[PDB]
Amino acid sequence: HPETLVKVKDAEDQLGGRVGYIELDLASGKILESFRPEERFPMMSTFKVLLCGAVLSRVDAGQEQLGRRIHYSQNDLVEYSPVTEKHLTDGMTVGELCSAAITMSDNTAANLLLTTIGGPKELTAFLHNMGDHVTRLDRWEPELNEAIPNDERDTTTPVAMATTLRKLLTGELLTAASRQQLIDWMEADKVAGPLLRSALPAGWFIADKSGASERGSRGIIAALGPDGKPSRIVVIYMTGSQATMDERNRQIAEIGASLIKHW
Ligand SMILES: *[B]([O])([O])[C]([C]C1=[C]C(C([O])=O)=[C][C]=[C]1)[N]C(=O)[C]([N])C1=[C][C]=[C][C]=[C]1
Ligand SMILES: [Ca+2]
Repeated sequence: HPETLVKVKDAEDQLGGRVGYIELDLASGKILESFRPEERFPMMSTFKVLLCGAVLSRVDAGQEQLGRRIHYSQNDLVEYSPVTEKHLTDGMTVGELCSAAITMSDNTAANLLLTTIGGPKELTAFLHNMGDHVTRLDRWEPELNEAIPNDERDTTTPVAMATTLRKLLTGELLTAASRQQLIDWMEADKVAGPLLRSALPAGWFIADKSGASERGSRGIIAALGPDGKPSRIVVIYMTGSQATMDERNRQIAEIGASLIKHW
């Protein structure tokens, strides 16, 4: 419950590796505070929000339909696919795949969606085309979690991710309906309980997306605020440590407690 930047630096002291952090005012885009804002970190599963941003952009362009049903085989399944592995017969709609990728971190869902847009290179092009010249996706799930330092593959920076997330959620890039659908999926996140959500007071809004590598790395991106409306964006990444998952979770939770206390 220290001052937030103090807590972030403390988390890095305890974990080893690097911790990156930024808080943006949602309305203005103003940077409120940051630590290692321009350094690269692996996105891990946080990329799944950007992926669904690209899918929605295609919907807005009349090139995709959220209701379109996709079928796949057992051979398409990769690890960490809790939703898709249950629909080998009936398949899933594009919208259902985005819900699964975002709310359950479903990897096969993400890969199927990557296929719809033309792969990691096209996600990167989508990002470049909306003004993010930093964030890059190079690999599919699960290889994108490899997190080699000093590998620039599959990385973002706290400020690039925060800025891009803000544009996807509030900008004129997506239609109002699509911006709302994206934040709705994030609001319905099911797997980030131990992170920022654990520090969230009653009545607050949060829409988020977490990510993990087996070893060394963790992250979360979020739009949150009091009184049922988001008012800030928070991005936290960690990488390059030997910290346990429990330790990584705890530090993010404590960073969350600090940023709430000192809101
Ligand atoms: B993702 O981080 O690219 C993916 C799926 C995953 C997400 C989350 C989360 O908090 O959203 C937690 C765990 C896994 N990561 C992986 O596929 C990675 N190989 C992995 C798998 C299991 C546990 C840790 C990392
Ligand atoms: Ca340090």
